[PDB]
Amino acid sequence: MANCERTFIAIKPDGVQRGLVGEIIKRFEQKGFRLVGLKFMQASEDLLKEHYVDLKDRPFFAGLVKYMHSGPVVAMVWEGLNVVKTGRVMLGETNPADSKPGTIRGDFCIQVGRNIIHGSDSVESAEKEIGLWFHPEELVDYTSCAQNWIY
Amino acid sequence: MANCERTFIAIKPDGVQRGLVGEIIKRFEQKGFRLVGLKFMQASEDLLKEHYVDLKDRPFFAGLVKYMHSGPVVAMVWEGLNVVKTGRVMLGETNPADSKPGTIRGDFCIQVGRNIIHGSDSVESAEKEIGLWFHPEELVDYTSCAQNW
Amino acid sequence: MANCERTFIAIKPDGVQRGLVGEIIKRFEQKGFRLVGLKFMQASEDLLKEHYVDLKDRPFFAGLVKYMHSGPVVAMVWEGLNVVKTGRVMLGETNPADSKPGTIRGDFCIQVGRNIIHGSDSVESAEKEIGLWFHPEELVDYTSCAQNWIY
Amino acid sequence: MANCERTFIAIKPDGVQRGLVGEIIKRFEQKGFRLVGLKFMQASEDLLKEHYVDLKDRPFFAGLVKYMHSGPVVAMVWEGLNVVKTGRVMLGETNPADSKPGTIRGDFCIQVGRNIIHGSDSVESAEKEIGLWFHPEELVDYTSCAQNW
Amino acid sequence: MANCERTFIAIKPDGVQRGLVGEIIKRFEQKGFRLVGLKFMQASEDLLKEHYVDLKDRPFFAGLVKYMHSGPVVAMVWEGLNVVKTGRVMLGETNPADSKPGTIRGDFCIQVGRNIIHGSDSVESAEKEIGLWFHPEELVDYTSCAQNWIY
Amino acid sequence: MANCERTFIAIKPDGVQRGLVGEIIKRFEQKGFRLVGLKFMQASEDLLKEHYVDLKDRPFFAGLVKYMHSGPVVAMVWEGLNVVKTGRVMLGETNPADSKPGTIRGDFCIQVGRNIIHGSDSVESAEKEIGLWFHPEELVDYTSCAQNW
Repeated sequence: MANCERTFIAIKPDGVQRGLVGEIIKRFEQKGFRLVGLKFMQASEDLLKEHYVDLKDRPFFAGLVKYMHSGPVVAMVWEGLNVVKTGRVMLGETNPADSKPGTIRGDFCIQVGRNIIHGSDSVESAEKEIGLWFHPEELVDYTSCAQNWIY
Repeated sequence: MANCERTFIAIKPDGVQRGLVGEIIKRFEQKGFRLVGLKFMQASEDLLKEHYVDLKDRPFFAGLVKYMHSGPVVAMVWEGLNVVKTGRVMLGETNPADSKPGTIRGDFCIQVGRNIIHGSDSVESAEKEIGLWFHPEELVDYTSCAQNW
Repeated sequence: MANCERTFIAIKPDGVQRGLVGEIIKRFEQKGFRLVGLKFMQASEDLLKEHYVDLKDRPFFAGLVKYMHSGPVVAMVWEGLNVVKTGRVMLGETNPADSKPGTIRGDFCIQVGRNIIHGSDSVESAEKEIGLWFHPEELVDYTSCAQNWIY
Repeated sequence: MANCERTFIAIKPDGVQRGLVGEIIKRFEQKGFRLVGLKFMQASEDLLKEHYVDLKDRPFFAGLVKYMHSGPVVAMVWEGLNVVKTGRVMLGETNPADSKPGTIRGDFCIQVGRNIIHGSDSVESAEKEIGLWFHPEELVDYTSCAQNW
Repeated sequence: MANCERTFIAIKPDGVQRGLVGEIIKRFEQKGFRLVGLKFMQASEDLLKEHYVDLKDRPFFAGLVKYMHSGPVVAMVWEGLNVVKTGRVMLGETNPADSKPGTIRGDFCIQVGRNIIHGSDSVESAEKEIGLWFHPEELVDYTSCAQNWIY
Repeated sequence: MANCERTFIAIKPDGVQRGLVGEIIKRFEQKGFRLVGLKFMQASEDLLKEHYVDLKDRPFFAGLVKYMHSGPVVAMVWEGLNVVKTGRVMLGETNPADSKPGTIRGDFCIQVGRNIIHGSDSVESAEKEIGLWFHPEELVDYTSCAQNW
């Protein structure tokens, strides 16, 4: 079903450092989304280079990979109706001056470069990102959506 | 240092089910403890059996394994000074009738059998539980404590 | 006065089931609105049929009445300046994909059909709905607005 | 079953006045207890008198009725296992100087006389209070406990 | 730096009376702004007259000064990137019917005249207002921004 | 009246640092206590020395002054009935291992030395601390208690 849609959400090293892991997870929880993947990791540069490949050229890339490599990240896969579209809305617009109070970036980050959180911008982008961060065994299902989430 | 003590907290299937994961995590972060391991898994019978092996002959064993296997759980290693003893106080005492408001069990569970959460009861149980539930490459430490451990 | 305006808010069976009654009431409370009616009820089909009469024809009607009949609802009357207009804003837009973080539907529901909450869309609609759900004795006043709330 | 025990909680006029209704409700929901009765009323003298009838000869009787009548209150029946005993712990002990942070009185009231909230002290007081404050058609049960009661 | 920008925020007597001081401060805190001034005061009429000088003529002025004089105010100076622009956003639009859920006025005030909170609308206006409410000694710095905040 | 008792709470540099000021304030407001003094300052050595003068010969004196001076703190006078005794309960006992979840230390500090917060331990310490940290024109009272004090 469409209610088997999945999105990738990462909490970057400053989100963790500022003790926001509980608060962020809790927001998805009370929305009514289902957790299907959760993992705490030190991301390899390889992974980060691949993740940020579309920007492998721009000047900021090096320091950006460095930031993400610099601390633990929380990797998450959340499941539910329009979870990609709604998920971006819950995060707020990427720019931390356009982010409205009540969204995550809205209530919580100021710095545009070294922010708190990432979200998939499309269903395609999510599948790509879930592939990259998660092995298929680390995705637990029990929502009988696993048999529908094929592409 | 003594500030490198680690303890293991599990959120049992009901806790995940009831949507209490973030809340539970929030309490530990805001107390000041360091997250050094966090995963979402379906516990295997082989793991659950090894984990509860001191109870393997009690009559409720099979059903307790069946409970813990029945849904995904969240496993966690937290770090800090007296994090084991302190973590036991934050959950509240094992029996959710003796549990006090302000603790996790106090605020959140009613049933004694299927309850919300588990925490290590000793540094030794912690070492054992931790190694049982996490491969050592799964741990993430940056706190310059990893060496001490 | 205009500050004797009243609106009807219902928490539907899933709002109750998901343990959101405290959180929803508390939002009106801290806004500075006054509670003048609160009641926990199993709605009769008659009541629900009358409530949803404008849609007594559309296909979804039957299952919609069924949902509302299927569990306890919390009925509320809140009082205060522009409480109808502001009340809809606090709920968010009815569609759970347009609902912004920080509103009730925003933070809390995903499913468009079986949602969490209802609010009056007009002062007329409120009077109609308050009539329907509440007996005049179940409206407690102590805000000296009872003598002004005549239409 | 024992999981069909009901208890009565009232939020006295100050509690409503101070905007604490939702918060108070939130604590019971999140503990896991079932709401099976909830109304907003002006308590009558005739009801308040019958309710506090064990105190009808103490010197403060009249004024205590006058307090409870002076503003609308929120009445509630909650359901669950040990909900009476457990509900007493969540409010904190009757005297708001012995009350502990994390309990409702602890977090919210200062004055001993006019305080925030009332809870039943026994299954018997609960049955009595409940029937006194609610007609039985006012209760809403779906939890397949209604029969047990 | 631009990250030494400062804004003035006042909590008016009703914000205090309604016990909202913790909640308001906490919102700036979790945003990631730095407190550089905080003071609890009974404002002189002189101060208030000067503050509200641009409206020293309009009819509402007298009662408006009276309100602000009528109770304790909390005066605050917060520091950080775009703290003036972001600060207004965190407050919500000044009119309490346009204020969106999730902002401070949004979640918390209804009355347009006697509201909860004030925020600077510009960097100029902030400097003016900080001058007026704060002596330079009451501004504590420890963010090494004091040496940059010159105009 | 007895409802005019004042007590002094300081938030030490770590508390401000960790972003806990609002939260801490929220607890006192929501309990019902009146804010009658609130400032954000760098404490001087001369003040900190006078404040901790009963400890001036212990070996940790110098370093404790250095801690309290190392960053800005938030000073507060709160008003109400038993606000000193009650305020001590809300913080939790001085040693953050005996502290209970639901109290401020319980929920928020781990380290015993550098901790989050201070509260007066007696009406007399309160009077002394208050006058030490606040000039009397800095206090704001409207509660018709100012006279009583």
